[PDB]
Amino acid sequence: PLIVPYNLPLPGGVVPRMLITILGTVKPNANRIALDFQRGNDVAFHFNPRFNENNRRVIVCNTKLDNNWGREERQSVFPFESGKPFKIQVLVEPDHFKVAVNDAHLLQYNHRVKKLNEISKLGISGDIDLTSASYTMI
Ligand SMILES: COc1cccc(CO[C@H]2[C@@H](O)[C@@H](CO)O[C@@H](O[C@H]3[C@H](O)[C@@H](NC(=O)c4cccc(OC)c4)[C@H](NC(C)=O)O[C@@H]3CO)[C@@H]2O)c1
Repeated sequence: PLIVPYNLPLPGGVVPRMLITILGTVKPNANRIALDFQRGNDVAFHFNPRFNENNRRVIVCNTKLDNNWGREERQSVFPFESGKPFKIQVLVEPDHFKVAVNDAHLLQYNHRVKKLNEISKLGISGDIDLTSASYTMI
């Protein structure tokens, strides 16, 4: 019921206590998913599950500043499975984004972009059927 890629506006940016919830299902034979928290053309937080990087499943996280990718943060805990429904929750905390998948903590990503109130869009893309994308204050 949502079209991918999907853009979710984050009015006034993000702030600590904001909880973003994404519900969807991974397609069969998926190759990738991506969440991109944007500050204009900059990517404050890219969260990128990769289903076949050299026959390994990995989650890659990074920031893009002035069109340049920085230092990648990689996690080999990989909770996604092709064909299966998922829930991604991203909780903004003071020093990091905190990510849980299917109610299990996955990773944290330290704020590199510091102007949280300018991170005003979330792009959701990749090999998913997207069911809902929303936010609340915790
Ligand atoms: C595929 O469709 C897309 C649509 C829209 C946007 C994007 C963006 O993809 C980009 C984004 O995910 C970025 C995050 O760091 O990594 C880019 O890929 C990176 C490799 O991950 C990055 N790969 C690795 O470092 C690597 C590979 C295997 C194991 C390992 O362990 C440390 C590391 C590669 N680095 C080098 C030196 O080639 O440089 C590429 C270009 O910057 C993606 O092209 C892709």
